[PDB]
Amino acid sequence: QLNPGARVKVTITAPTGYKPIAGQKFVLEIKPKTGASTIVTRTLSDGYNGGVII
Amino acid sequence: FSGLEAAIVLIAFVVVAAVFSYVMLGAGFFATQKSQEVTYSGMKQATSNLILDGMIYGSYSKGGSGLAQLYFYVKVPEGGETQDLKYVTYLWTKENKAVTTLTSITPTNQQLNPGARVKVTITAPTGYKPIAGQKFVLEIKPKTGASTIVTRTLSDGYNGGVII
Amino acid sequence: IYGSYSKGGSGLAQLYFYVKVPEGGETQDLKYVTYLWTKENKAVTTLTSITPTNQQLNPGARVKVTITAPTGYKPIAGQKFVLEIKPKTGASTIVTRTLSDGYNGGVII
Repeated sequence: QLNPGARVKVTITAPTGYKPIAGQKFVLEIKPKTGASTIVTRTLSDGYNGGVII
Repeated sequence: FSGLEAAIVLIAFVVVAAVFSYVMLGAGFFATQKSQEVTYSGMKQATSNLILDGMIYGSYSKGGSGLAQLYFYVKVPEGGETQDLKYVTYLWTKENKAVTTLTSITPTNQQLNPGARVKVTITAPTGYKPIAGQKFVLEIKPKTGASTIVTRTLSDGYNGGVII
Repeated sequence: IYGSYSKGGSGLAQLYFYVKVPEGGETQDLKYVTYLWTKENKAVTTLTSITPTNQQLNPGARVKVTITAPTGYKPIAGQKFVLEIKPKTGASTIVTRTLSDGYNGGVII
């Protein structure tokens, strides 16, 4: 659980077919129970040996 | 007239409010999360720029058709974003001919970390090999970045080598 | 913006310019992009003959668009032309150029 005004490191592993590669955009919809649902779309620069997604 | 029924409605006013509230937040996060993406891409658009580094050398043949190979280093600014040459396209011209995009490049498949360089080798297509005194242009078009152009004219002279 | 040009011909014939989408942009359909054209303050005519007539661009990609100016509108050296690029659902550009009086062809500076 998260008390309000706290954070946690979420770690996602993409399923076998869905692992995105450099230059391929992915979307992640975060759906808390009883709450507004976000979405964060990113596209890996074609580049990106890893690390921060700008 | 009883407030009992007013309650029935008061639910409805609250519920549609909560639903609108619910969606507007969702509409809003997406608004924000979109507003973030364009910004990240926006900086990435400017900073992903790629650059020709230093002189443009070339191989040349008198008995051949002309300038054949062309050598120019290409780099990324130290503060730049990493690149993929696979997606960089090299447009070419010989003396106000039409354009043809250019097929045969040595680093066909490699990446550049920002603040690094590579020796690009262009071979001009059959008709477009420039000869001494004929200007050529080379537009270097990194994916997602400012596109350069380097125009040169071979001095009428030039058995080969550095293009001044 | 590059172009093919002919002295003995009427003038600038083909025109070549790459068109792209920003990396953060939305994908596009060139089938629905319309290219409006002008030769030296003539009226407008929308432009029919384009090489990529039917293809899409993923955002953060490009394509070589090839315009042929209609019979009357082929510009000649020293004559300015405008090209308005109008993607469906998006901000519409315009690129005005004037061929230097000169220009046997090639790149339009």
